[PDB]
Amino acid sequence: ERPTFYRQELNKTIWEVPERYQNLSPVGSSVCAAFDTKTGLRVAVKKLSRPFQSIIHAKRTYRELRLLKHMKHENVIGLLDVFTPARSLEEFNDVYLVTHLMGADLNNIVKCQKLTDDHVQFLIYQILRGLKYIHSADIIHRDLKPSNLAVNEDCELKILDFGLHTDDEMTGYVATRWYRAPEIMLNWMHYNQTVDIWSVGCIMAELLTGRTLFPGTDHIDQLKLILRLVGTPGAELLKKISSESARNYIQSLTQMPKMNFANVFIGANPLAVDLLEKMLVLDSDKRITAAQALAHAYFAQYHDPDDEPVADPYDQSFESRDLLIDEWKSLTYDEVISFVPPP
Ligand SMILES: C[C@H](CS(C)(=O)=O)Nc1ncc2cc(Oc3ccc(F)cc3F)c(=O)n(C)c2n1
Repeated sequence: ERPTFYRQELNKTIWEVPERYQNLSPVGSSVCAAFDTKTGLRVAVKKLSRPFQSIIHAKRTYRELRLLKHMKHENVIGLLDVFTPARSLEEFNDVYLVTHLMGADLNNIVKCQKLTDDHVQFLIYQILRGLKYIHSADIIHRDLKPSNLAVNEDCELKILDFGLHTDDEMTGYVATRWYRAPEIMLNWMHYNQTVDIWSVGCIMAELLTGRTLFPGTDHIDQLKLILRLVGTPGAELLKKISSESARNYIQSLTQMPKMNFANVFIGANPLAVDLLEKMLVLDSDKRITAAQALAHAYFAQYHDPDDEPVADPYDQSFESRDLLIDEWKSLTYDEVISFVPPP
């Protein structure tokens, strides 16, 4: 049955959460840290802003809830709890999500400086293990980056924000665009799962060197940095770019050959370099997958084929379905009500 709910103003809104959650303190984007007296765990509790203000919001709310309920994996943010203080569907208008409070994002550990090769192995291994599970369910993260990768004190890693930016926040000299596969940055085509492997490659590079790999001052500048490294596209890839405007623009660019990665990442483990060359491939059909990357020699100390699970089938037929706000709300309510907390 329904626990007692208390109220509290925190992020300029009043948070009505069950009594078990105490010592709520804001931590950013809205999310609060709290202590779960019921489990003894420190938790992150997320309140969604106007979940059913439009069709899009209602759908996105349902999407998020659906994604987090499905995901059960060490390297993927999992749901400890979801609640609403509403007793009926008629009163339903607030959704709260609960997970582990994580110590630090990847940005905070990197801190301009380099990391040891063993550290980089463990961290990239965990992202890839997470990604393989996510991808096995035909879910793409689409926005992998250091601030989306959260870590504990033993350097155990979870992926956040999978499967879920405006026009201006993607503009200029911003970490929001630096990890984006050029196909999706420039809308070249219907994009596949390997957009995420491009992001891993960006992240891995930064971990080895302590520096951003493609720190573009804008979309076009970032593209130039990318083609400098990996070379301009050949005939086969140009055909695959569906946007004619985009195809025509690349075809304006002076041809450049792929660089020597050994000479770019001086001093780095040659297995790292090799792996990097397979991730940072312009044509997305030819990029290495998370499954294949996990069997690469670079991870020989961590790789265990029987300890790298795939996800249960994910039904996302809802994605191409047009419902009314009320209908999205009703679906979301059923998912809240039916949730079963993990052991
Ligand atoms: C990396 C931060 C460091 S700290 C303690 O300084 O804030 N730790 C952390 N730990 C957990 C989260 C969880 C989130 O979103 C959630 C995602 C799912 C959920 F069920 C609940 C959530 F709060 C979410 O956006 N962020 C930014 C989180 N951040």
